[PDB]
Amino acid sequence: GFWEEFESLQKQEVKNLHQRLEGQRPENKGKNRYKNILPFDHSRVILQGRDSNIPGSDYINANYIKNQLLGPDENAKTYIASQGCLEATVNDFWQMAWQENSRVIVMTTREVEKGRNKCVPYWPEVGMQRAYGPYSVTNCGEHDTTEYKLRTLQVSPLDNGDLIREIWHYQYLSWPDHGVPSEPGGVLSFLDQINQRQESLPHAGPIIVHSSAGIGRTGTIIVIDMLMENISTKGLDCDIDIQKTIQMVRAQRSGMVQTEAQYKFIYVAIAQFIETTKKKLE
Repeated sequence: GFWEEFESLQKQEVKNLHQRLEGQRPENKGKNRYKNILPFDHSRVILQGRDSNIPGSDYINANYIKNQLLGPDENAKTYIASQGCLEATVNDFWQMAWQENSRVIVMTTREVEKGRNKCVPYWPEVGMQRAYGPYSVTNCGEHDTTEYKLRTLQVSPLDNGDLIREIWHYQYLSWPDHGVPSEPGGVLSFLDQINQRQESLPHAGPIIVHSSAGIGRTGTIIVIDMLMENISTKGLDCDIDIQKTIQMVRAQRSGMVQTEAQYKFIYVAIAQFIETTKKKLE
């Protein structure tokens, strides 16, 4: 039944046409990994502090994503869905993180996979400090396992060292591009850490989630996280509509959730989360 449902979603996405003119500007061509994967103008992240007389200076391939299915009365985490950095966009990424007050970054790709570049590194090595445009980033600690890396970063503007912000960077290592993890437990545990971290930081800005293209692993993991939050806050019997949730996130960034197997993985992950949650009750 999953194939039929994903086909329907893909058919709808064909008609999901909205202006993407900023991403199409020639001066922004080196800021995109794929000419056809671009942020909608209406929901794109606009970089602040730039000179409006430098064409394209405000551009990054990323969109705000919120759970638009929730009512006014409902608390929920919000996100940015972003492309993975190219060398030319590392500084842009840090301007985005700074201006949005993001305290948690979720990277769902390795830097290079099977010889294909996916995302250049945009952090210093452990115990080191790097400048990225007007910002200093220091890697103050790193916990690596075979499944994920957690880096604790300290970020400050070069012109105000007294303003230091701790940012937690979570990198999942076992989710290949265009594919799915072998089992859902790793992603669920990873998200549990991420959710707890964000919940511990009142006033944190949106969680930045990225992959390589910023749509497949990014879209899938955002949808999983949104549905986990529904289950955690609303309860085990909350209405879960994965197709509707995907359509809603695709209204905000094109092509979110790239493959039928990723679509299925959302169901499998959420089913496991429900079972774990039910067993924790009794």
